[PDB]
Amino acid sequence: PEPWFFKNLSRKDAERQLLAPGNTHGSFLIRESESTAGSFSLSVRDFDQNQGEVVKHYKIRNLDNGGFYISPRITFPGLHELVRHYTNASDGLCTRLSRPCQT
Amino acid sequence: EPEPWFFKNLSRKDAERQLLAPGNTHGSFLIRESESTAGSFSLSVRDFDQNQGEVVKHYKIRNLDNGGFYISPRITFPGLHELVRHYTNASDGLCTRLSRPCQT
Repeated sequence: PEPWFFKNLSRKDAERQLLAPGNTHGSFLIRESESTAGSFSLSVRDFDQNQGEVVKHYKIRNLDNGGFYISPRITFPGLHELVRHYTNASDGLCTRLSRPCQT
Repeated sequence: EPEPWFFKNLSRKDAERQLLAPGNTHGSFLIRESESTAGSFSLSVRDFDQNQGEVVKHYKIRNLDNGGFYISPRITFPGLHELVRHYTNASDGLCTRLSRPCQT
């Protein structure tokens, strides 16, 4: 039910995908960790200097009550709330989440 | 001392890491030799595979006994430079044409 969720994607694949045409900085995705079902990671397209398109990755960590967080400073009931929060504020992220990875 | 496009101690894996790092665009490239077989070269070029996304294609550079190289049996060159020259100017069957060497 979410356009930015991929799951059966690898770190290297998140980038092959994210760095590909149709994506811009702010482009992002959340995926299922292959060795830890139920734990997730957020990957986002970022562009830096004397370099350019760079894909940044953040571990979404699981709470003991269900829930997630990248930064202990704020938690979210679900991935949905995490994505709503980050699109509306970078809040420690290389940048604000813009559109989902183009498939 | 090799040319800017040629990388000395480079594996396929490390070659890939180089090209996928920031700075490189499609057509960005490098030629490298085989770590376990002397005189065998390969071309690695940053590009994009529909149904995969951004990838590094690897082309096998074959040898003409007694002088010469070729990736395609339809086109041979007397030197590796003429190979890199041709492909910079004419994609000629590769993903696209070689542009700038892999910046590290």
